[PDB]
Amino acid sequence: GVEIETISPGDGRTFPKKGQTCVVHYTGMLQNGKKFDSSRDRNKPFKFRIGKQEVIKGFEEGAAQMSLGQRAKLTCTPDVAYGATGHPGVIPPNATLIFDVELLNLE
Repeated sequence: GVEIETISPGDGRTFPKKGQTCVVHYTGMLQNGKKFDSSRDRNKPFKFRIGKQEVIKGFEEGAAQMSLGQRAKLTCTPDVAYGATGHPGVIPPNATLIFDVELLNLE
């Protein structure tokens, strides 16, 4: 369950493939909650690769459904990242996560 709301500018064709180290300007948000993690804060925009399950499933599936320049908006379901477990101190159990995802990638 990945719902994509793309802010219009981009190219619409440069999709992430397998093993491509790609760069995302993410900005996390909790439903009826504040921020918890942001690549804008560290200004190190999280050079991660596709296909190793490094990122969560709500963020991995939102990456391949975007293209270069595009600015989508994730609505991550709880049961893909932390719905039953929950992270201690950051993400509670059964949380619907929100991400300001822009795909300005490499490779």
